[PDB]
Amino acid sequence: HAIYNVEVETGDREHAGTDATITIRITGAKGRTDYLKLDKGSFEAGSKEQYTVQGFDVGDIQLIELHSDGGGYWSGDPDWFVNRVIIISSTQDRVYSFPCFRWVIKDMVLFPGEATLPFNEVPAIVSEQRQKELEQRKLTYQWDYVSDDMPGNIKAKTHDDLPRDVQFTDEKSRSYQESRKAALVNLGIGSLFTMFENWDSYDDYHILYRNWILGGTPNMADRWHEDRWFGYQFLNGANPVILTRCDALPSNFPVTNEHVNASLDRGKNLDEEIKDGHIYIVDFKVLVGAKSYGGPVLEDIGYKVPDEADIRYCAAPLALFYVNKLGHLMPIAIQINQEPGPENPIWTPHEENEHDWMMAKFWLGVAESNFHQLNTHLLRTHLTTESFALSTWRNLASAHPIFKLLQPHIYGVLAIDTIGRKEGGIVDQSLSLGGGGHVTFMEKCFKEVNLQDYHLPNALKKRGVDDPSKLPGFYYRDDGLALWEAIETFIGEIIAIFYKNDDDVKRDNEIQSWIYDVHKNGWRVNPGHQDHGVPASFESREQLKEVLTSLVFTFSCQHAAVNFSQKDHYGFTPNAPAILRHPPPKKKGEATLQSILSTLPSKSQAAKAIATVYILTKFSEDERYLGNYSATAWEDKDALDAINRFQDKLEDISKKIKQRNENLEVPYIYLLPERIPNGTAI
Ligand SMILES: [Ca+2]
Ligand SMILES: [Ca+2]
Ligand SMILES: [Ca+2]
Ligand SMILES: [Cl-]
Ligand SMILES: [Fe+2]
Repeated sequence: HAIYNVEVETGDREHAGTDATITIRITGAKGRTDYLKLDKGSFEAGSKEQYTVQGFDVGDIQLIELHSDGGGYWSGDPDWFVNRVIIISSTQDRVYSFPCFRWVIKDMVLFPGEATLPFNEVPAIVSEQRQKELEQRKLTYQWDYVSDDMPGNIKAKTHDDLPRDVQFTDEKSRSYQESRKAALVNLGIGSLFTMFENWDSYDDYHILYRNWILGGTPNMADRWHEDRWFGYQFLNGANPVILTRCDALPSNFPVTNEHVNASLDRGKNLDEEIKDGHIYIVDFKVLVGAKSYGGPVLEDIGYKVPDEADIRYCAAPLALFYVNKLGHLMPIAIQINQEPGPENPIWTPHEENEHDWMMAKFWLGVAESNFHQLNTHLLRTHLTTESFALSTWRNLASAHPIFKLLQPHIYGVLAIDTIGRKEGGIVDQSLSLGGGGHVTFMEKCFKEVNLQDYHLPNALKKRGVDDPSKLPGFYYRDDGLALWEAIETFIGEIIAIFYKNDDDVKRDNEIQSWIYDVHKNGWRVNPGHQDHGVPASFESREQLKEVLTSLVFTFSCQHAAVNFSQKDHYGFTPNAPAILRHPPPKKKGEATLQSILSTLPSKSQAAKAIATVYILTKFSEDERYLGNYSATAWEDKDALDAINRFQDKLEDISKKIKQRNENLEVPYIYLLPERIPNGTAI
């Protein structure tokens, strides 16, 4: 016989413990034990428990199987989250270490030692069990679709229908459900306080963030009305993804030197500034044809010739910006809709009537808000990356090194996206496109999505926004690029530990199925779709790196930059309205403060926008931030060294951002590693 010393580490998360009866079967080269009882004492969350069981001597241990009887009549929560099992056999001179970091329901198979690719040499019984795991994953983790024009999501009726490995922790559930209760309370309290106010100035909106715990006053509250800070936010606000270098005006945007000359300040006219690379543009054309709430449909001309019903408007503006001699991005011209003419003219900061320029900025702001929330945030982080999270569960075995790499980063997205698909939520009460056009709009955007868009260096280059001498003070870019490189370096080092060359990439059928599943069933090239840029297979380590870097960066950094920026951005509503209530003007000279206030969001619309931001930006008490791999399943020493390097590099990037920030009038904090969750979980 053999003596086996067995130590089980239980996860610290809530409900991690069990009082199920637990047994363990040990398999090795010589045979296998029966199920042996792990009998005395409790399995509490965070516990490290020791057992000595005796049984057939299996020789060199090859795998183990844990069994839970699923508890008895009184068991509150028999599911048991196991971190690791360590075993010493009295007959083998070594320590077997079995990473888990997954929920044990009834049966769990675990292998000792380092991650392997499916073709690495292992006992046949290990290979058979790997295949059984993958077969089982394909039944639990299934595709489903909002429509032919949306990226694949997880099939699940409600959150509690998700497999436990992909549900929120009980901590995240509490964080989330508690934040909805507080939103409702803060709304009701605020509604009482402001019940009989007549809103008659921009400054009345400050009341609305005042009884909310937001992390501080939105940092644009004192400056939103200055052109300089309006422009700044196209670089450093919630939507830093659409501005591009203008190398020629669009044909439908006929801004002349005479429109903007009073704004230029380096001694050159528009044509020269265009050639000098100091002219930048955003074009919201994708918003043409959008159906806003109450029924208006956006046209190239705006809206046709139409009591207080809830009717909302949006725009498809172009706007032109100029980097002035002090390095500030200045807004210099806005055309509210696509089709130039006397009814859709060009507004500049030199309007005879100052209210007309303000109103033009609000229309540009409403376009941006609906674009940002639906395309930039929801679709391009949450919904699109969700397909890859799902594929990872379907196709990558738990012993696979790239399963182990992705685990900290895919966590959360399935949970929150399933919740969201249930939670007339908001959307609906706080966005002009709420009520159903928001789905059509994301479909519209999805048809253009390409995987190459998720490549940060390439996208910035392509936009022409990557030269700090022509476009200064772009901290999303600077911090983004430093994080991208750190992530890429680390991912490259992981790959090299397990893939020794490109044939290893080609021979790995799991990584091949992983990418193929997204290509075929995830980002489906359907009728009317552009190619989505997802490869059908992998041919090289470098290609494998690029895709994993895109993906990890997007889960963590990109989602953080466009999500957690929302308090500063939307907290003071006039800085970024997401609903407007009247149609654009058809001539100059009509705007007054009063007409402007009746166009801007109402008090409850603005309050419901703040409530949404409060929910979508609440970090949970158990959040893990970028590089914090304390709940990961790695055993390989070289992999742990790579992790060490990555963490020291993030720490260096962190200090550097802090030192940059202390010389900034408005520090840029959303891409600090300690503020970037590993994943998209809210
Ligand atoms: Ca439990
Ligand atoms: Ca004990
Ligand atoms: Ca370490
Ligand atoms: Cl490993
Ligand atoms: Fe989010």
